[PDB]
Amino acid sequence: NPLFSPYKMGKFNLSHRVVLAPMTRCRALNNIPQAALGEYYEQRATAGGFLITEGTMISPTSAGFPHVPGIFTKEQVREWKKIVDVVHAKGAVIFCQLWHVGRASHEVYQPAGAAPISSTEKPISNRWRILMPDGTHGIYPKPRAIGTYEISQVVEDYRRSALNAIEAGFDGIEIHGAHGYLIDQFLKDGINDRTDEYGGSLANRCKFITQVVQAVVSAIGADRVGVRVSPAIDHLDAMDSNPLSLGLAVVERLNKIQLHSGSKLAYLHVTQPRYVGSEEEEARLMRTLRNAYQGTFICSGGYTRELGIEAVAQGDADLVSYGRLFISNPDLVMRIKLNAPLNKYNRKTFYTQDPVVGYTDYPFL
Ligand SMILES: NC(=O)C1=CN([C@@H]2O[C@H](COP(=O)(O)OP(=O)(O)OC[C@H]3O[C@@H](n4cnc5c(N)ncnc54)[C@H](OP(=O)(O)O)[C@@H]3O)[C@@H](O)[C@H]2O)CCC1
Ligand SMILES: NC(=O)C1=CN([C@@H]2O[C@H](COP(=O)(O)OP(=O)(O)OC[C@H]3O[C@@H](n4cnc5c(N)ncnc54)[C@H](OP(=O)(O)O)[C@@H]3O)[C@@H](O)[C@H]2O)CCC1
Ligand SMILES: Cc1cc2nc3c(=O)[nH]c(=O)nc-3n(C[C@H](O)[C@H](O)[C@H](O)COP(=O)(O)O)c2cc1C
Repeated sequence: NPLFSPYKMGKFNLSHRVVLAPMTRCRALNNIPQAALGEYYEQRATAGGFLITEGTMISPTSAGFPHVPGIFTKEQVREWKKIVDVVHAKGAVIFCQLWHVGRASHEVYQPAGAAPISSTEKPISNRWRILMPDGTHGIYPKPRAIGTYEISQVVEDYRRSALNAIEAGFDGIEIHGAHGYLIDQFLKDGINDRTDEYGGSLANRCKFITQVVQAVVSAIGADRVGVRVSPAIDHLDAMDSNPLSLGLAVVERLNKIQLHSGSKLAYLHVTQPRYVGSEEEEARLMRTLRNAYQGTFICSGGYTRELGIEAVAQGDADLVSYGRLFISNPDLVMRIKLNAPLNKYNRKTFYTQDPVVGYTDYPFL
């Protein structure tokens, strides 16, 4: 089973290639990491396995889900340290995903009920609704378009949060540049209607992600920085007219950062769409991004045991991250190794607040 051949991801000797994908679960009440998160990540940690946390706030304006953890305060750092410690005690590597939602927010999630920020004033359409704190679904509002100075202050929020993650003991951070969130609102030409230096051409649309990655690289070192993108995922009305071209343009900037800095990033992590031909066209897009990128490639999106084995065997990825199956299978790594049955997951408790129910009570083998 090639998922169980070891992989050297920079300094890290991973014993297998099954990665915990970042998953928002909304148990970090009032944005403070809770003891429940420690139990949840501990359950999933394995010796030599790699875990990526749920998206974590970089500032007070960065959230668009309830009870998502932050890492922008020293209080949040103290609580994250306890979780990192239990994960490291099991021999796992753990990165903190840094997440800003941009326009995918609501007055209820913003300080003083202010408008969310974006590259544009265009809102997400009414075909998508936002989960509210009371469990109902609400309307995405019109965001405020930010200027070049405010962009630099958002970049500084990423930098400070990356420093805080390292203070908490994380092995590194992942930049969430996917799924229609802030960075993707600058990348995708279906959203970014700017006429300044952050809009228009591929180079201008890639400016923001380049600036974010450069700032965190210069703060903590390229080896402790991964980057996640999703050029062909259309979530939250975030489409590009040419996803393969956009993806390659991002890869070009990442390769250039590495050459200029003198060091490789930890990895490029790409989520692909899954449609139920499209599967071959999408596989060729993924393989082309992998081939173009100078370093470690993590694939994600709809992977199963069989598809993960194929991705590694065929050279299409170095590591394979799993989301939904890892929600319901704390021992997913072992189940994949043994080709054991998998527990069904309960979508109704993906984003609820109970510290146990639908969170840590899915059974082991
Ligand atoms: N912070 C973030 O970055 C967030 C990322 N998210 C991403 O947003 C997108 C939309 O998420 P979703 O929960 O609204 O939809 P999705 O998980 O893709 O499934 C939509 C329907 O298609 C079903 N589906 C069963 N397999 C498949 C399959 N391979 N492919 C796409 N659909 C499938 C799927 O069945 P499940 O209940 O999950 O079994 C579901 O009923 C996804 O790409 C998701 O990964 C969630 C929100 C937080
Ligand atoms: N061990 C598992 O089953 C796992 C499922 N997983 C996912 O967990 C989620 C929860 O499962 P669910 O029962 O709540 O939803 P679903 O799998 O879509 O099936 C709903 C009902 O339709 C039934 N069903 C099933 N396949 C059919 C069919 N081809 N035609 C018609 N009816 C069908 C199915 O019967 P089974 O329990 O599978 O025997 C079930 O009663 C699903 O998204 C599932 O994809 C994770 C992987 C392992
Ligand atoms: C409940 C849930 C929450 C998620 N939260 C995040 C998130 O915080 N950050 C992110 O980059 N992706 C997030 N994702 C996307 C997953 O990381 C991953 O790409 C997707 O689940 C992989 O597909 P799979 O579920 O078929 O393995 C989330 C997915 C789900 C289902």
